[PDB]
Amino acid sequence: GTILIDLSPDDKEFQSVEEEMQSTVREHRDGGHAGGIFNRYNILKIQKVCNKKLWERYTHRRKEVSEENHNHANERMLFHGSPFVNAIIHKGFDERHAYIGGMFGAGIYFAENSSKSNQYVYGIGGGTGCPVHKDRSCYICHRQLLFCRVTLGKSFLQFSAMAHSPPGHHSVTGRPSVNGLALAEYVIYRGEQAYPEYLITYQIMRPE
Ligand SMILES: COc1ccc(-c2nc3ccccc3c(=O)[nH]2)cc1
Ligand SMILES: [Zn+2]
Repeated sequence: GTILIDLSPDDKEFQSVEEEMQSTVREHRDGGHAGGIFNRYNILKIQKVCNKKLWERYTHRRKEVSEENHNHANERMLFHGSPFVNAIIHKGFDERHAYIGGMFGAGIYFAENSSKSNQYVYGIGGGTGCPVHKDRSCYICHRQLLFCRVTLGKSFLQFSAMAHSPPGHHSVTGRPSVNGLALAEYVIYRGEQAYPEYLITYQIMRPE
């Protein structure tokens, strides 16, 4: 039941999503190994993901979490990169979309930095790169990321360099404790706590 609606580049909604994508690029400690070498993107398309059943699943869980946390869902808009982007937009997030070996346990991981999520587009560690050229820094092939509505509720704070949430919590927050420029990363342990609201198609751009 998913339909994708193209946003016009003239639409304020396109423009605000693009700005969040571009403005949250950073350099990575791997020198570009996983995600490629770039400072910015060429945004090719932004689509709204519309699915009534998946939305209702999200808002149902959101209300449950809100009621467990003094009427505060603690909702964020966060990036998600995954080889399973097509399955997610049609079927919703679930246990098959978890990062089993993640540092905060087996859960579904999201990032404030779009460039962190870009590292996962072709798999963990960038896998073998793009299917066509086997290049993790491919400047030709089209990539996709999701910009997602995520319910954090009461989040367990981990200071740092599917499973269950820690008791009495609805998510985990990975706070960077070494790299002063890194933004936070987040993990949820229930697929119903995220909705894949925007599908963004893009290329990474070669620095000049
Ligand atoms: C095996 O399938 C996987 C594995 C890892 C990820 C993933 N991990 C992240 C970790 C930190 C921040 C963002 C992300 C992120 O956006 N995606 C997605 C699918
Ligand atoms: Zn390629």
